[PDB]
Amino acid sequence: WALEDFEIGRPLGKGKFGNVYLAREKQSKFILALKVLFKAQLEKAGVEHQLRREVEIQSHLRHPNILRLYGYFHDATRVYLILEYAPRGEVYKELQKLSKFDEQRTATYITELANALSYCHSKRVIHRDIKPENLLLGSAGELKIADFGWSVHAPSCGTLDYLPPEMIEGRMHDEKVDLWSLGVLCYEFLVGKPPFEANTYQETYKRISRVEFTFPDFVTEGARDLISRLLKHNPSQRPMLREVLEHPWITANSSK
Ligand SMILES: O=C(O)c1ccc(Nc2ncc3c(n2)-c2ccc(Cl)cc2C(c2c(F)cccc2F)=NC3)cc1
Repeated sequence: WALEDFEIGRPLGKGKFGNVYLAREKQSKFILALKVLFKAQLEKAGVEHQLRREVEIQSHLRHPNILRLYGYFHDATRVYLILEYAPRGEVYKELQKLSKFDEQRTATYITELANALSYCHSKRVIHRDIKPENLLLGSAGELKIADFGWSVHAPSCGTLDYLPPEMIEGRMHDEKVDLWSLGVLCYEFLVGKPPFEANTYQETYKRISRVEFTFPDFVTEGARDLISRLLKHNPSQRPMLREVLEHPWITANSSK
């Protein structure tokens, strides 16, 4: 695999630590997304074990709702990451443009996530980094999990918003950590922003540690219940996916 097997299209993103361009595999005209990385910024951060370890995990996962990593290859000074391309764009931007999502749209995204996660929780992998900007949209408008920068094996410093008390209180945690994010996320899908939002890192900790959230009046009781069930402080109180997938509100509003 050489960078000359591909035809770079329009840029879709920037980082940290390279760029993501549209691209067409020359011989098969196969459309995809290609992530670039400079070995320079790589060792300058030393996170090379992660890249190898993250690419490691993602490369061995199969799900309609999990963005696929076909392959990769490095050259003179670059690292190349051959990724599945998501036509409809990023869920984050969408939320930005619409402000929030009606119950039907929210309820379905959750159902798709629940499966993708139910799946990960059986391959013994925990995402832990579920957040809008980690979600993209398939051409059919369906949800796709994109990043694995953290996702680890278990039972086992950035944005504190989607992390549960255990993660934050440096405590011992497991697969139920993702069920807390699903709650937070659900809330954001419906409210327009996270439950434990704060102008300061410090005070978010407090809001999250003490599980302090309230709903806007417009939030329906069907939702409030689910979210509340999902945002239980004690990881054991956190329901299990099946139950989530089979919650009244979920069923009464989902497409799947
Ligand atoms: O603006 C539009 O109209 C638009 C934007 C994007 C798409 N599609 C798309 N499909 C697949 C990927 C990406 N984007 C993508 C794009 C940019 C960047 Cl900075 C990262 C990635 C990723 C990614 C990743 F590796 C880690 C974490 C998150 C990721 F999102 N990986 C594949 C369609 C339309």
